[PDB]
Amino acid sequence: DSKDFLARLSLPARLASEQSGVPHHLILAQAALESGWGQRQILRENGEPSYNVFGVKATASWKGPVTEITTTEYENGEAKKVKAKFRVYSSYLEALSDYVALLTRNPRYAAVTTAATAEQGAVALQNAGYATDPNYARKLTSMIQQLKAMS
Ligand code: NA
Repeated sequence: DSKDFLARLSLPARLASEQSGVPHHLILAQAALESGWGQRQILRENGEPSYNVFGVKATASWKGPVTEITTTEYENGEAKKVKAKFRVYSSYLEALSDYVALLTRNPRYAAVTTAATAEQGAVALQNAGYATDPNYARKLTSMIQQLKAMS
């Protein structure tokens, strides 16, 4: 949505940035990229938001509410219905806090939480194997530049 995406996520991203040390525009850029500027929603079975902008799956460790999404595979001429549980967050703040908490709790991402710029962080992330793109930093860095042009 035409820069409303920032109006929605900018404050929670900043607060998570300040909690974790992860650069503000990095978080925002990852969200903007992995949700298509927020156009990809993961809604609960009743249409309500999950606020789960990174599409994080729900595990046994997750104690919160969840939503199940049904997709389909046409394999061996059979139509297999597969279900996937996603975390439901209270707010975009909980969503982004859940994300950076993970980052904080794993030394493989030390370089992100002490990065001086967003672009440095995007580089530290690529190293650590995030997204398993070896040219990940570049995808993200263009998005970051686009976020900064807006701020
Ligand atoms: Na944290």
